[PDB]
Amino acid sequence: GSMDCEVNNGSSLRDECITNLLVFGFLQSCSDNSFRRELDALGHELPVLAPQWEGYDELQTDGNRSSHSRLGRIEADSESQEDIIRNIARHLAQVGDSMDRSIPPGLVNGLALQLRNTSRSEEDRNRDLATALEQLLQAYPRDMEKEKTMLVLALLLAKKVASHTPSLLRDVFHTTVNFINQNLRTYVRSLARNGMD
Repeated sequence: GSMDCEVNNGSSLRDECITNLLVFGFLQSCSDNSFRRELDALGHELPVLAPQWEGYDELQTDGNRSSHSRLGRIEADSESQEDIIRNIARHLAQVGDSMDRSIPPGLVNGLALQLRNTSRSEEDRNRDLATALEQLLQAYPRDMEKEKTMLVLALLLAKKVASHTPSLLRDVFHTTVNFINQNLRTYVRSLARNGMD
């Protein structure tokens, strides 16, 4: 019985390309334009190992070729998963921004002060949100799952600072994509599924 006789092949969930995507879009609308080139540089070092890249051939891939006549009439196709998760993030992330414009009593700042943490961020941040999370959650009954409330918050925290401090993007990007990948990974997939929550 069972399937453990030499044959060890079935499936493997290895599509992080989405997690990173989310944060992009998320942090993309976080402050709208006037800070694009910045994000463009982010993805310039935010790749994904993945099972492979393009070992098949060594030539080109014959892309679209020539200019790109989109006229913004191609972003409303919501056909390719990538196109969906993208439009979904910028959307939910859009609403959150409008409601964020009115940052509460000096909040983002601190988050930016906690995230900032020079190069400690990745670490200082991780233990920052993770600690700040369980902290606020420490009063909020769990039992079910912290993912949602935990991420919804912590996640928002990061993307938040980004708004106040657009010089921590990268740091923020991972903020929502890291703390999760640690264990709540499967959650981010939701970040897109719902756009925000």
